Amino acid sequence: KTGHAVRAIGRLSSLENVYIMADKQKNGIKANFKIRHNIEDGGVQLAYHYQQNTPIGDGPVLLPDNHYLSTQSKLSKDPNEKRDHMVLLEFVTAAGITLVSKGEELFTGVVPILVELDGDVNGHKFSVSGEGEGDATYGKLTLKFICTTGKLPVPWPTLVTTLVQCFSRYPDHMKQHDFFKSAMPEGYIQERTIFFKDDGNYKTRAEVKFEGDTLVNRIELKGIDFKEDGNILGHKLEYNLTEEQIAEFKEAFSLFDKDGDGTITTKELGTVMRSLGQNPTEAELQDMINEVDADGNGTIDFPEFLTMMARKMKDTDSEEEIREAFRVFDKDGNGYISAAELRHVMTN
Ligand SMILES: [Ca+2]
Ligand SMILES: [Ca+2]
Ligand SMILES: [Ca+2]
Repeated sequence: KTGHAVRAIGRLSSLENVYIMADKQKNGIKANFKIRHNIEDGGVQLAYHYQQNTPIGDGPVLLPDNHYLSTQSKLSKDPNEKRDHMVLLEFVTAAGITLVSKGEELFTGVVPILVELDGDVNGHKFSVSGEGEGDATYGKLTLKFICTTGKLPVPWPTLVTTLVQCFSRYPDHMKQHDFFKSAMPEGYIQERTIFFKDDGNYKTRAEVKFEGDTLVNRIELKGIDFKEDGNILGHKLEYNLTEEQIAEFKEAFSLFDKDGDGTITTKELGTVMRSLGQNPTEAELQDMINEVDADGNGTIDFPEFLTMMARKMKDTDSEEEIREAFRVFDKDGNGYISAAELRHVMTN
């Protein structure tokens, strides 16, 4: 059962959020991050994102310290809709900094959203159209997307990140780091390249601005070098918790929180890893905690620990990640794990 504990450490060693830095050369920001698409019959497809945003207007913008965005997405179907479509529910929150603009005032209530995409992937063209609402106070998006060209030639999940980060909920201690809203109403250019592992890549250019009362995302997408047999063109990707597991998670939370005060410190996280033959520094342990530390108080409470495990249970890991999760039990590293190599890890 305490396999839960090993992947917790794997997750805390991973980088799963949307990382933002100021553009140190000009107004704007850069971002990079990783998406895991679950392959239908098991496996994972990874997509590496590299992102640049630049104001359209001349006025000043907020250039943030490094921090990140954290995401929850639910994709569904509308049972009374016959066109190729996607209903999306999304929560996005900023974090990563422990312990303001004009355009920010445009986001205090529910804002209507229009989304317009023209795409071309390996010569298969398509258009997508989206409408819905954004609630920045809760980092909440609700949208319906329609493929207006008939059938979509790529899986819907691969488009999500392309199809309005000015709707992120920035916590009160981080308001001065919201580049996205400060760029409004005139808005910003958002550019990405997206690299599907062992496959093609998408390139995207988007204009994000207010047109009247409406926040508009207008996008061009060109995709090349895809395999007609790969997970994208071949439509191999999945479309989208028991309180039994919540019991299994609080029990795995106790293994770290040895003094049971409801929170995990760098002190306690260090103990567990050292009993698994690792030796992380104080700076590493703070960085590990900071990746899943929603409130920025430097400790992982149980809400914060749940979110990370719900997300980790949602996503299949790659082989390079299961490899390392495997070589924690196999001490001699021979391919076959002995029931003695288990007990060592177990006791610890
Ligand atoms: Ca504790
Ligand atoms: Ca916390
Ligand atoms: Ca062995």
